[PDB]
Amino acid sequence: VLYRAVQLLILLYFVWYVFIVQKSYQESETGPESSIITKVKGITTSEHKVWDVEEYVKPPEGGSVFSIITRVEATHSQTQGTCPESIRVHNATCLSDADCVAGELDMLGNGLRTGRCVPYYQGPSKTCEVFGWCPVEDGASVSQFLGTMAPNFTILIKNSIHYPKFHFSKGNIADRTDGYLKRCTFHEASDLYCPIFKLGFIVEKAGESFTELAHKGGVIGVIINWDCDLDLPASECNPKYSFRRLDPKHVPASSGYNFRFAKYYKINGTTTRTLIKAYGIRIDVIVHGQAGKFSLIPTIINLATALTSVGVGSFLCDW
Amino acid sequence: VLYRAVQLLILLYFVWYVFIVQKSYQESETGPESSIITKVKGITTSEHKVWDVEEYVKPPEGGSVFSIITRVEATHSQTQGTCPESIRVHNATCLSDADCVAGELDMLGNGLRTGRCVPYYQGPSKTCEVFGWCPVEDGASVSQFLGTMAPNFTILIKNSIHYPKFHFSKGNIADRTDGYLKRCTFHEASDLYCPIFKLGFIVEKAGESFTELAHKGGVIGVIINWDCDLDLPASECNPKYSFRRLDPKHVPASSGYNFRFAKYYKINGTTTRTLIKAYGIRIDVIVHGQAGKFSLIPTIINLATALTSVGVGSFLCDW
Amino acid sequence: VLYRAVQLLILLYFVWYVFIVQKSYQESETGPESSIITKVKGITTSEHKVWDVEEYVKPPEGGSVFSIITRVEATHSQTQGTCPESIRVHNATCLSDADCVAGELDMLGNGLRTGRCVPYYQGPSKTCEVFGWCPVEDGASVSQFLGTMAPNFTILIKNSIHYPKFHFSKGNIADRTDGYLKRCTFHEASDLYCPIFKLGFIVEKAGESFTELAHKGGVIGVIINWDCDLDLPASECNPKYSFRRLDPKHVPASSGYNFRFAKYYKINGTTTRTLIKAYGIRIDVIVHGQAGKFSLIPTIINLATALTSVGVGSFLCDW
Ligand SMILES: Nc1ncnc2c1ncn2[C@@H]1O[C@H](COP(=O)(O)OP(=O)(O)OP(=O)(O)O)[C@@H](O)[C@H]1O
Ligand SMILES: Nc1ncnc2c1ncn2[C@@H]1O[C@H](COP(=O)(O)OP(=O)(O)OP(=O)(O)O)[C@@H](O)[C@H]1O
Ligand SMILES: Nc1ncnc2c1ncn2[C@@H]1O[C@H](COP(=O)(O)OP(=O)(O)OP(=O)(O)O)[C@@H](O)[C@H]1O
Ligand SMILES: *[C@@H]1O[C@H](CO)[C@@H](O)[C@H](O)[C@H]1NC(C)=O
Ligand SMILES: *[C@@H]1O[C@H](CO)[C@@H](O)[C@H](O)[C@H]1NC(C)=O
Ligand SMILES: *[C@@H]1O[C@H](CO)[C@@H](O)[C@H](O)[C@H]1NC(C)=O
Ligand SMILES: *[C@@H]1O[C@H](CO)[C@@H](O)[C@H](O)[C@H]1NC(C)=O
Ligand SMILES: *[C@@H]1O[C@H](CO)[C@@H](O)[C@H](O)[C@H]1NC(C)=O
Ligand SMILES: *[C@@H]1O[C@H](CO)[C@@H](O)[C@H](O)[C@H]1NC(C)=O
Repeated sequence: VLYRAVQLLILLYFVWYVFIVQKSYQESETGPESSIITKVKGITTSEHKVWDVEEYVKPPEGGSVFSIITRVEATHSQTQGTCPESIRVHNATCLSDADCVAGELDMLGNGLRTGRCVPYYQGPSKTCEVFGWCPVEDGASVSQFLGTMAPNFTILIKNSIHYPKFHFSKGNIADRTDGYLKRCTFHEASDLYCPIFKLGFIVEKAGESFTELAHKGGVIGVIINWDCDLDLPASECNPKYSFRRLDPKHVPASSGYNFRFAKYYKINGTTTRTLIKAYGIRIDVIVHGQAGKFSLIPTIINLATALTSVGVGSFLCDW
Repeated sequence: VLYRAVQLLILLYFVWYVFIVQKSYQESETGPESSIITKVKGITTSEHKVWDVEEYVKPPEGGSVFSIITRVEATHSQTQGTCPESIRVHNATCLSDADCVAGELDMLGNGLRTGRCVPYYQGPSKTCEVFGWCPVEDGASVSQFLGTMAPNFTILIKNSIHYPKFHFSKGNIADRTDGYLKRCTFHEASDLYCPIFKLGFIVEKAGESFTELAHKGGVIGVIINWDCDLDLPASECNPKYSFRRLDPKHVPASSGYNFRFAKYYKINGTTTRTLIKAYGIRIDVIVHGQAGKFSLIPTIINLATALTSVGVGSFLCDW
Repeated sequence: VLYRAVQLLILLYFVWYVFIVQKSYQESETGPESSIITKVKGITTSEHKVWDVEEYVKPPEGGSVFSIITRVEATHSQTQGTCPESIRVHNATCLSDADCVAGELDMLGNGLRTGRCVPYYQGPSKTCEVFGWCPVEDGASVSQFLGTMAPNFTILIKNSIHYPKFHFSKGNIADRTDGYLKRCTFHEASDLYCPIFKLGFIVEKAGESFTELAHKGGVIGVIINWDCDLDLPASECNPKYSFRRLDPKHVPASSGYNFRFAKYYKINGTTTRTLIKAYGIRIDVIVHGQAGKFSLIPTIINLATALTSVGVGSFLCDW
């Protein structure tokens, strides 16, 4: 009697919870192979200047990680030569030539001290003279904002995962002969397979301000989750998109994202460059995937564990 | 009697299957630390032009992901200025100046509309005038094929994995004083430790056409699997190379791989650029590794589980 | 009696080892989401030349993988044209025009053979003439060492991990209003949250020589481990930094790390370039993370397994 009832209870528990909920009856491959091919579109304008994708999207190869430049501090006509050192560099400020010694090379400085003391770019102060790429950015840079139309920029993310154990492959764009991808807007439900995202949409879904992230910069992750149950039709294994900032926002020291790159020229045989400090939004496309398909081995093993505890549950009910 | 036979059967099952097949007696580290150092070699020629690795391999730092450019659509002598808008842009075509309004900036366009209507690059049509990088690519581009000798290109992939738990490190190139790496060709068996692959070989092993992948572009994965059994000599833990396309081929919208980059110049003090749209093959080197080494803890734990079910198997044989 | 003692022993074993040591009572997420924002600082000087971060740090976007150039072999004034082929290329050396045939394009060569035989850059030898980027590097390159002050370079690594299951996020820089990050030096204990590392410090902690790694090049991994116990205060989940070389050092063929990039100019309307072969140290920032937080489900399941073997341990003590 109670032995039979205990049998029924222990069985029901095992069957239902373990198999139907923990999916103990399926072999699982956590971590697929993914390809991410990103393409940004959108043009923005500064003072008498039109910026295109080639200028703000760095790197340009169209991969999982890329930065959209929203603000630049550019120093033009830089050449090897002597110029006053940045006033922000330690021991820069000087009152006479005796206050600067020749040959010091601060790692945080902008060149090799010449031993002299020259007037600063903006008087009346004076700073130690250095040899290097001149003029220095902190005395000759001009700032441009090119993120006025960045929220209207778009980012097509092409993702294709693979499960080698299960030989399953699925992408995030459907095979449609119509011009869907040319006239579609991503939606979690209606347009899940239109992976074209507005930058403003991504920023909002991450709960951030576009003014703050366009001024200081930062990193937003585009997370794609493929939680696939391969015992069901492939129409069931769809992408899940999540947008969240990956860099700190409450920490003033670690908040922001900027980098420096230069464009090199040759004017009258002399190598000149334009140094650009770029504050922008780094977009990181993170792809997570877990797939499970029914296999007889896990089934038999976990059924054996189920019968095993059924037994002990019965013998303790006696004991 | 039958209790003894049941004991023998249950034991044999546990010992053989669990330990000898599931490797329950080994602690396993899934996912090593890998370094991938790729170097492409090969020169290809266009009309009165020889292309080298620096031109087609982008990025050039020699990492796990890189693109080999097989076809380019290059627009030369681009400068900020006014030019007819691409006829492919919406609302571009115009019949009089009244049909174009000043100040509109389409994100999918190529600049800021001037309010005028000018003759197109190829008559007799007319398109709205825009300010931006001019002339636009869709009216001044010239196409070059530089993949004629890409199948003969070679890709040296240097891989070195590490298992921190097991303090095991192995690379895919052997310590040989002879000039093996200068005269060797990869083979799955005879030359497994000559990781120099022809691009045509990679493309064929992926089951793709080099004409199709040289015209549209795409992504091929070079997957290296290190399934190491560290209870055996290190000579046993070798790489396994797999080649397969990672981007869709049956989906016209998501099929292909292209990117745009530019070369910037300064002619008479004016910043001019050459815009290049590059169709190429992206090579992705994916490294998978699983290692196991015998440990006493898993051994004792799984032996305890083995004896545990031996028991229940015996008590149910009674019951 | 002995049944009671056996009960006590089996229980103590299960409780202590399994829960208190194996953490069977916690759900665990292996592998977080991490953002790495690297910024190198430091200037180095060659013969009448000051190198800055923009010149040696490639790529410059500030990511997990980047290379610091310590030595360059630069070939200047390269243009499409005819020049002697490198003597190191097979079948290059020639004694008369009949020894070179027109049209051959060696993949390991530097251009298309013209059919002629011209004097080499350094006599008295002669080599087959080729068309391509000329002059070739092996006959016109000049070597510069720019790693004299690389050990004094610094690398700020900003890391922020996330556990989506546990909704936990922590970074490696603390929220301090003082100028700590401007005056701090990393220390495993006192300054764990000052993620600014000297390159020499990284190289030493990897057990390498800076002379050897500055001459040949190589790859050093900066591994950050976040082993977090989320049942404890967040002040307990701190980073663990490990430095180790990822590329082989005992294998002459696979030892080193170099890449080629070029700077393109236009002199008198002709596209000229400077080809640079860069030997440098590739810094790879690898982030590992494992987190566990107490959950009732694993607790009940593993407690059931504990009682299960307690039983069998008891029935075998009888049997
Ligand atoms: N960032 C984007 N926003 C909106 N639409 C895009 C974006 N990137 C690409 N597309 C469109 O979606 C399709 C996929 O782009 P893809 O690069 O594969 O083809 P394409 O037509 O060669 O690209 P392009 O638009 O540069 O010519 C193309 O039709 C393209 O116009
Ligand atoms: N893509 C490739 N195909 C064939 N052989 C290669 C390739 N890349 C490198 N090698 C050869 O294999 C060895 C490894 O190249 P590595 O870059 O480590 O040394 P290297 O001699 O300095 O390279 P390089 O050939 O540019 O001088 C070198 O001898 C090089 O000639
Ligand atoms: N490699 C480095 N070595 C030492 N200090 C650094 C390094 N990189 C950045 N810092 C300092 O630590 C802080 C973090 O740098 P971050 O780029 O976030 O801000 P920043 O002040 O805009 O950088 P920058 O120093 O280029 O102006 C800044 O105060 C910066 O001066
Ligand atoms: C440079 O800085 C140090 C430390 O503050 C200071 O002692 C020294 O006097 C400074 N240099 C000169 C020439 O004043
Ligand atoms: C995109 O542009 C429209 C105007 O065409 C504007 O209303 C909208 O706010 C823009 N998107 C932003 C800024 O999020
Ligand atoms: C621009 O496109 C819209 C939508 O097709 C159309 O209504 C409008 O008339 C077009 N512009 C002009 C000036 O025709
Ligand atoms: C490589 O070149 C040879 C001729 O030297 C040619 O026969 C072969 O087909 C090429 N490889 C390709 C195109 O796969
Ligand atoms: C080119 O190399 C091959 C192989 O060594 C050799 O047989 C041939 O004679 C060489 N070319 C000439 C013209 O000598
Ligand atoms: C950094 O510079 C100091 C001198 O200012 C020198 O003593 C030290 O050795 C350098 N770091 C190196 C080379 O590791």
